[PDB]
Amino acid sequence: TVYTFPDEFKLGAATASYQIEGAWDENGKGPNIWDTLTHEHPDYVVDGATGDIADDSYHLYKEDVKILKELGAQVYRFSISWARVLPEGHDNIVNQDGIDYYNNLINELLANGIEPMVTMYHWDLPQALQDLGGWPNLVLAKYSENYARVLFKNFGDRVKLWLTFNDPLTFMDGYASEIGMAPSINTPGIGDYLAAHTVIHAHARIYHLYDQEFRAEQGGKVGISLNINWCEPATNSAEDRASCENYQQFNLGLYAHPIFTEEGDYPAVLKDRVSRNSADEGYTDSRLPQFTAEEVEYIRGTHDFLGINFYTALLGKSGVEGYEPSRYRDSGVILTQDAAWPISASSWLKVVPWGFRKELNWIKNEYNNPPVFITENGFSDYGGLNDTGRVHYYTEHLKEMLKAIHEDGVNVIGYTAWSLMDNFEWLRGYSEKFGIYAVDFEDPARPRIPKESAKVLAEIMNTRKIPERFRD
Ligand SMILES: OC[C@H]1O[C@@H](OCCN2CCN(CCCN3c4ccccc4C=Cc4ccccc43)CC2)[C@H](O)[C@@H](O)[C@@H]1O
Ligand SMILES: C1=Cc2ccccc2Nc2ccccc21
Ligand SMILES: [Cl-]
Ligand SMILES: [Cl-]
Ligand code: NA
Repeated sequence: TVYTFPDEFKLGAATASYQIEGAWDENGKGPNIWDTLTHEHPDYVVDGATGDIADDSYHLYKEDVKILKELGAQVYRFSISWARVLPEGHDNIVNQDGIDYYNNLINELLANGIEPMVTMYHWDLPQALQDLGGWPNLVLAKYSENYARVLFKNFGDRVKLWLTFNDPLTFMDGYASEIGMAPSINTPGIGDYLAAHTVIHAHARIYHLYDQEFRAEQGGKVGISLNINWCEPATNSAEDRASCENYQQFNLGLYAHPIFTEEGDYPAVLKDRVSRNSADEGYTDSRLPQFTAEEVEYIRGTHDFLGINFYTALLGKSGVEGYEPSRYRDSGVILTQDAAWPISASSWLKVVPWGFRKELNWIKNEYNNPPVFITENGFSDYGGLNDTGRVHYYTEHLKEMLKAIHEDGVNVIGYTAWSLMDNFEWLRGYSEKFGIYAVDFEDPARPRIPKESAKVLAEIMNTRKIPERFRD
């Protein structure tokens, strides 16, 4: 039983637009902040790589569907490129080519028995909106509503699973470093919090829009995908446990407390630590923006499920470190990783499968067991088809998730592996491989070929259980 997926549980794979599509300026698509980063700052990216072509999924989407069908995916999670649909960011111009592309992909999926799950925003802000300041500028919340209206109107007759945002915890960091994630702006501890505030407002507007203009007719579900690492106390002390709770609240709670709790608002520890630090540093005003009571009420409850992106764990101990100002410093935890944990091709990603179970329990207890869809989980190597590390990563994480479901009563409702194929890995370019299908980026045809992990995942999806040879 503990090794069998619940009957209604949905299994599949995931991608993101800038990581796979290419066709960056084709057929009316406008420029986004990743076009800007990779074109103007190739020194920020391994090998000076760009997403100009990537997997060429703009042209090769039928090949993506073919491999999803081979895999036996029930659901395909992909994102829509805002600037492909609204090249100016604002909703004055709708690019028919973009509408046609996503309709073509959606229709191809449905014709092959695969359910689309659509992420509205996976990091590729139109440059015209970044030029207003991007996410720190609250005017983007209304622009995001207008973008979502276009998506619901055009695609919502066939798409019933939506994520507003993918991982704002990471993309807010684009406002916390001059050399980091797009748009690579150095306002740590100030502009990143403003970005979060706008994103939360935007999410809430999109959810209310769906309620008001679309839900009765379309009958779908709207969530948000949040990334979170497990944070294990470095020692069993109360003080180290406190630091791990700080981590959860500063990383997951930042977004989930306003939306998924009955109280709403930011977590108290976030408000209080930033208020105190801001006062101590001489600011008249806290660096953390505030919600009014009306806004707290508007934002809370804006969810039909919680998307979780889970990759790894950290150790947390009591203390403070980091630059002043920064969210890491504000969070009041000292973070490390255990040298004993298996490594990957990514410095940040260690293999800690039991952390996944711990995290799912933390979520269950904090948010009253919301339906959880695992929207990303995966592993990096530098290449190769005999990807035993990736196979072990998946089988262990799926086992731990299944224990969370069956032994712990966590309401996990689906899982999409990250990623369907090797793709443009942001600042890491093509140097880190997260796919279950390999892609030859030196071959203009970009063939997708299955790794051992794709074969094992196909076996899991077909049999609906963990094969015996991978059990404890
Ligand atoms: O990357 C795979 C997938 O990630 C996913 O983000 C979700 C996963 N992202 C979240 C953002 N994350 C940043 C991690 C910070 N990182 C460092 C920060 C600053 C300096 C140096 C560092 C080096 C090592 C570190 C060690 C310990 C902690 C943090 C470290 C990369 C993984 C994403 O949604 C997919 O699009 C993507 O393909
Ligand atoms: C991020 C900020 C830090 C600031 C100050 C002390 C320790 C830090 N932790 C880090 C270790 C390695 C890379 C980046 C880090
Ligand atoms: Cl201990
Ligand atoms: Cl066997
Ligand atoms: Na339209």
